[PDB]
Amino acid sequence: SIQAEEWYFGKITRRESERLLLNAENPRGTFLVRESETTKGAYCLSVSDFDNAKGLNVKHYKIRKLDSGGFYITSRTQFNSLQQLVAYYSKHADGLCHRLTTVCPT
Ligand SMILES: N#Cc1ccc2cccc(OP(=O)(O)O)c2n1
Repeated sequence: SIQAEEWYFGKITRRESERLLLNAENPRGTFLVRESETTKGAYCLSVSDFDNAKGLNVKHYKIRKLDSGGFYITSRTQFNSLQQLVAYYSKHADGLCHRLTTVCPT
């Protein structure tokens, strides 16, 4: 169960995920998974990034879950679980601003 996962912050807003992630000490790829504020049955993967242009900033990717069972940010790349998705994205940047590195501190 994802609710048991330490990177699962459940019902928090986008602003709040940005408040937690916009901390000077978070390295690129700090992340958390939360509920989508407006897309039901979707989660949101909030991820911190950093570059000399934008400085420290956050990106939000919608995680869809099919009734067919798979989870995904892009339908081309599916997984049997949220946990597997997270693990995959901890190893590949793909279309993300950065590979998942560290669970957003509280
Ligand atoms: N599409 C879209 C879309 C566009 C703007 C959004 C603003 C706040 C929260 C949202 O949902 P989320 O970040 O997924 O919690 C949004 N979703």
